[PDB]
Amino acid sequence: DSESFSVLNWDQVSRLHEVLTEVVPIHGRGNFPTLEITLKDIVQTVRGRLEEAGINVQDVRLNGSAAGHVLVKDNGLGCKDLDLIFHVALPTEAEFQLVRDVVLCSLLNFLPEKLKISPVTLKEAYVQKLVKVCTDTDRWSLISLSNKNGRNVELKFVDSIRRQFEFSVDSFQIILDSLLFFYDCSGNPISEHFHPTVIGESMYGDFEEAFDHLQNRLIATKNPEEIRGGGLLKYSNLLVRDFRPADQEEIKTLERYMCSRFFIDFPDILEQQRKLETYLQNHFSDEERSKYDYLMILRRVVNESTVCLMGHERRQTLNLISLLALRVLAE
Ligand SMILES: [Cl-]
Repeated sequence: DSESFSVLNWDQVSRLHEVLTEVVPIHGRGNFPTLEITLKDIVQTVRGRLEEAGINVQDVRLNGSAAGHVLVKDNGLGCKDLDLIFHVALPTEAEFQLVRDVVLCSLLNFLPEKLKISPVTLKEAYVQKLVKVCTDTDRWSLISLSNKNGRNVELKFVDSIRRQFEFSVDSFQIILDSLLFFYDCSGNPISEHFHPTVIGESMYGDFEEAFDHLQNRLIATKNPEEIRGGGLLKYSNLLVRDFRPADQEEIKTLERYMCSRFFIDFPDILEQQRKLETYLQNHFSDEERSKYDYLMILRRVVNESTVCLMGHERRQTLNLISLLALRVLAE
């Protein structure tokens, strides 16, 4: 109900406007130039061309750390990743290809003025990753832009997705539809005296409770059973950023559960290595000290919250953590 929603104030709406209008460079591989895009322009292009092609855009939302930064300035979670969500129905395969073609066309809008241009070519030049699932329980397409700039622009087109786990401070989404309608129809720039009503939502459950957690830098969750192997990595990211567990005397039980879930999802040691290496690159680029501190946090949780039955997995994972941290110190 309304307990998960909240109305943004001018301070939050203003920072939302800066995030959507910030010029973000998108690195181009090869002879391709860097695209200077804004979240506002790419949303308007994608949503316009989607609805023009028969795909109704139910709503557009800002997700991730950016949504947290709009609610609380400099909360400690950073502002690298710009995550966008497009609630669109994807019944058949043709809708999935249409979503890709519209995104690649949106990149063509920012391409300045000799190169060969095509959908296959634009994907190679600017799309960092493109994952796609198409089952009865999950139907969503994700397109990420090149992150050699340092920032991660993710375009997530969700039809239906079973709820993913995140802590309170990472569960904020900002519905942009009222502000996008304002961008198209306003004759004056957005101001304190004239600005639309922007709504934020916490997928955690209670906005005020989650908002208080972000204001006091607290680690909390109400659905621990939905935690999978990645939960240990999200929890360690909050710890390295000076977020304290909001419920002491309970974190020991939660840390043990997160280590067990980590080992169940990643039994192979070579699988844990590739998961950490890609995690250290997509979260702590140009932050070698943060790479070391994150691994040392991860070592402390694994060393103190792994049961006696899994001593093999504990020693094996602790050794991998040390060798990854040693390679950071070796450079
Ligand atoms: Cl998880």
